[PDB]
Amino acid sequence: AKPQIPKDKSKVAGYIEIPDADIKEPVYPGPATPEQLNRGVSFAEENESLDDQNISIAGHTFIDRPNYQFTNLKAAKKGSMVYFKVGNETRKYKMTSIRDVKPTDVGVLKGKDKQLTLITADDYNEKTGVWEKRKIFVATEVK
Repeated sequence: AKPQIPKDKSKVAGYIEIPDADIKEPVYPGPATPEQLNRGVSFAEENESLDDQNISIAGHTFIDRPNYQFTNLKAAKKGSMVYFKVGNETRKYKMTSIRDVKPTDVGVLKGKDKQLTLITADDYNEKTGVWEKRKIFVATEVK
C-alpha cells in the first residue's frame, strides 16, 4: 500500500512543487550525486524512506538559469505551499522559518510532525562525497 522509491536510479520517484518559486520537478532516487542531480532533483540519501518523519530532497543552484531546479527556492517564504506527489498521494507542507540556512552551520535540523527538508546543493567534492555549498529549507506537513 505504501509508496515506494524506485531501485533503478533512472526512474522518476515523484514530483516536488513549490508554486511561489515556480518550481515543478520530477524527483529521482538518491543518493544526491552529480549524476543523479544531472537527471534532476533527487533524494539526498540512498537510504531515504517515504515514511520517514523527515524526507530530504536536494537540487542544484545554477545561477545562470534562475529557474533551474532549486535555484529560485529562496523566493519561497514562510507559509509557502509545497506539494510532494508520490503516485498514490499528494502531500502538502508549509515552508517554516528554517529556510535558506547553512546546514548545522547555523541550525540543527522523531515523534514530531512529518516534514520535508529541501536542500540546494553545489560544489560537490569527490574526495569527501559532500556538496560543500548547501542551504536548508524545512517545510512542515499540513494534513
